[PDB]
Formats: sequence, C-alpha cells, structure tokens
Amino acid sequence: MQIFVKTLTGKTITLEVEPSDTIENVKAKIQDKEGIPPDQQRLIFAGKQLEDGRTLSDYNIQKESTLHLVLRLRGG
Amino acid sequence: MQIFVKTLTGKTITLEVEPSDTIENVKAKIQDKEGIPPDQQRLIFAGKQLEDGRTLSDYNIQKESTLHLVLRLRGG
Repeated sequence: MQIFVKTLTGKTITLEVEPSDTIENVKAKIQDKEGIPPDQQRLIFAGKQLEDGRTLSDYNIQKESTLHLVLRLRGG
Repeated sequence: MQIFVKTLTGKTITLEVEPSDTIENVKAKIQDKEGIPPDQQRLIFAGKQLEDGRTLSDYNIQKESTLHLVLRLRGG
C-alpha cells in the first residue's frame, strides 16, 4: 500500500509499505530512501505523534494516507 | 510580538509573546488559551521540533512567524 510522508518544509515522500509495518519500520524505509536517521524522525498522523512499536493498522492508517515528518535534531 | 501556532489539523492560534519567552512559556500560553496541557504539546519551527528551555530568539523566531503544534498523546 502507498502512503505519502509529507515534510513541514514542503516535500512529499511516497513509500510502499505493508499494513502491519511498525512505525519504526517506516522510519527505516525513510532512511533507506532519504538517508534521515530514524532517531531524527517524528512521524505524525491526524495531528498526533506516532509511537515506534505500534503498527500502521493500529492507528487506522490506510491506503493513500498522509503522514507528516518532523525532525528532532540536537540542540533545538 | 505576534506569532501564529498552526495545528497539523487546520487551526491557527494567534499569540502575543515576548521575543525572549522560552518554548515552555509559549506552551503555558497555549494552555491558557486552548486548555491543552503543556506536556501534550510539541512545537515546531521550520520542520524541526523545539526545546523547552531555549527562547524564541535562540531559534530566530521573529514577528509574524508560524510555529506548528503536534500532540504527544498517551492516556485516557
């Protein structure tokens, strides 16, 4: 299934994920593609911050959903 | 000085802050106005998440800037 990962700074990342992938997995997939270290990422769906160990299905994130990416970088 | 706090879910909060306010004071101000607990707030400027102990000025947040707000939610 296809999900868009949109940055607050503009850019849309398209990914092919499995419905049961953990959020940590999506992060590894973003790293795969963009090179942004998982540790640096914060994923958000419906205005909320998502947790690592949960799955896309747990959050009701379905085909064509949009997630947001925020960076958590050293020293603010 | 006037800044805006936009949610990732279409709501703009207009605030009057001092250029030297820490990020935690702005959260206290959002709480005062929207009732959202400071603990459930994550503030973002230019695609990156903000540290509670730094000031708006440390991040070069000037008049009319837009900050974003995400919730780091847990219980119920």
